[PDB]
Amino acid sequence: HMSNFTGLKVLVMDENGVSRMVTKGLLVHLGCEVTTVSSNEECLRVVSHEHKVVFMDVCMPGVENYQIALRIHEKFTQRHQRPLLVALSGNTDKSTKEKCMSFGLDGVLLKPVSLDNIRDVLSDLLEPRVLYE
Amino acid sequence: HMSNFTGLKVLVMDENGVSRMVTKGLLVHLGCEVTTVSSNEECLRVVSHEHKVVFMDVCMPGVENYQIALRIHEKFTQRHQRPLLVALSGNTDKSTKEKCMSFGLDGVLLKPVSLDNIRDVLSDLLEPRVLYE
Repeated sequence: HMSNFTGLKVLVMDENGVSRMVTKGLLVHLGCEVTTVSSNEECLRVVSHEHKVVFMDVCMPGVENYQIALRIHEKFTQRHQRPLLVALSGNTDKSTKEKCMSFGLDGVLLKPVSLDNIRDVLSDLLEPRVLYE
Repeated sequence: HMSNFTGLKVLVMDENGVSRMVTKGLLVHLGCEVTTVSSNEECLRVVSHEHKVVFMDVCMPGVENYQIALRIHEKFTQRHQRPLLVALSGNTDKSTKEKCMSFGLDGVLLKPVSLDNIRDVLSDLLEPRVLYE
């Protein structure tokens, strides 16, 4: 497991201030350097290689909120690695999972979020994995 | 599942001709465009963004054969994505797994190899994955 991400450069994209604020607060308690944005256009100019992870809100109906992740893949396709994309939603049913895959999200968090679901995901995403067989 | 990788740009690095030859043959039957090399120095100059996957042999004792994967991570750290690294070994016990992780290998194949273990790995590596929670 992995309990703290002290120094983790992460970005939060959420149109809602409270949600954005809460999310930043949790990440800060875990030791993250959190940059926040509240619009897609803003997310695209701010997101840099500095950011190891981008948590984005996807609670709008359909895939309106997933487009930004595609736009984000386009951008880093400059020298540095594209950041890991994590979606923030009210569900994780097939609906959501399907969308994240086709749209490039690497992980998904169920809302409201807690240190608990945040650690697990950041741990999985950040920790070494090898597909044996 | 995923049965054919027609058009898959892959590279094979193996000092042994037969092993290198066999591996290329299997990948060609699956539809891959296989480039092969037989030395580390050679692997480093040939490996390009063209290559979506690099299968490398790691049967030397210790981690002598894993170094090339580190050297490969260094290189793409230019614009294009680093290729997925797959190790070819005679075992998959903890010994191997530990090494692949610390050295950046994304997957590992047990030798001798077969279309079977090749498909599974390429499928997992290549197919969309999302860490929900």
